This record gives sequence, structure tokens and C-alpha cells, in this order.
Amino acid sequence: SQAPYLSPAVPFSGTIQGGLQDGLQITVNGTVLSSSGTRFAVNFQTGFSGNDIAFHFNPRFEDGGYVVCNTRQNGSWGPEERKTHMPFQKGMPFDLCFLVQSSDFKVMVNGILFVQYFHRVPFHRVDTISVNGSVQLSYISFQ
Ligand SMILES: OC[C@H]1O[C@@H](O[C@H]2[C@H](O)[C@@H](O)[C@@H](O)O[C@@H]2CO)[C@H](O)[C@@H](O)[C@H]1O
Repeated sequence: SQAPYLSPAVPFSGTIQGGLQDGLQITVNGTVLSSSGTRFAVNFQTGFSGNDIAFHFNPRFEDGGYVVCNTRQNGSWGPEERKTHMPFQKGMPFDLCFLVQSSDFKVMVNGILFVQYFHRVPFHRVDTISVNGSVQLSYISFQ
């Protein structure tokens, strides 16, 4: 899109207008819930079902804190990329930004490069962003 989605309720699912295109920046601005309450996810997916998630970005406040990055294809999860030293904390606001590049998603958190996730499926087929889990959202916006 862009009008942004303002104060969207979680779980959230919404259209990305024109789908993912090279150069598109998707901001997810919100706060990790203080409750107990150990994971949240941002999914760049095709349609409503969640069977085809080009990029599942999944902070887990477990086993020291880590982020799982993965792709689901016709209902099947791939091999996980896991990143430690995660820049999310329970009760802490965040500005999470996804940049679509030709080769990857570049993910910035609070203005700092966090992870790159190389495309496993074509990114243009992504037409929907969904967010679920232990998070509240101030806005999701698009540049
Ligand atoms: O890979 C993303 C999905 O992970 C699923 O859980 C994994 C788990 O991370 C891994 O340790 C292994 O044991 O298998 C599971 C795959 O079913 C979550 O259930 C799912 O929500 C995604 O996060």
C-alpha cells in the first residue's frame, strides 16, 4: 500500500499494494508486549492462508533470545536461519524496517542493520503482510 495501516490490531493481515517490488521499504513500528508472551512474527506471504510465506521473521524470547528466519512453501517450512543478539526486548518499542533488494530482504531494527535474508522464492508474488504474536502495532507503512 500506501496509506499506512494505523494502529492495526494483532493478529493483522493486510494487502501490500502492487506486491513486493525492488526498492520497497516496509516499516513495522510497534512494541513487544510485556506479557509471557514469548514470540512474534512478521510474514511476507502470498494470500491469506499462510501456506506460502516468502519470509517469516520470528523473534523468540526463549533460550537466550533469537530470531528465526524461514520460508514456507505450500505448507512446508524450509531450513531455519537463526540469528542471536536480537535487538528486541519485552516491553520495548521498535522500528523494524524491511528493504526489498534484488537478492534479499535487508532488515533494519531501530535504524541498525540486523539481518539479510536471501530470497528463496520470488518476492514479487508476495501480496500480503501479516503480523501475529506478542506485539502491539503503532503502524505499518510503505515507502
Ligand atoms: O521455522 C519457522 C517455524 O518454526 C516452527 O517451529 C520449528 C522449530 O523452530 C524447530 O526447532 C523445529 O523443532 O521444528 C519446528 C517446525 O515445525 C514454528 O512452529 C512456526 O511457528 C515457525 O516459527
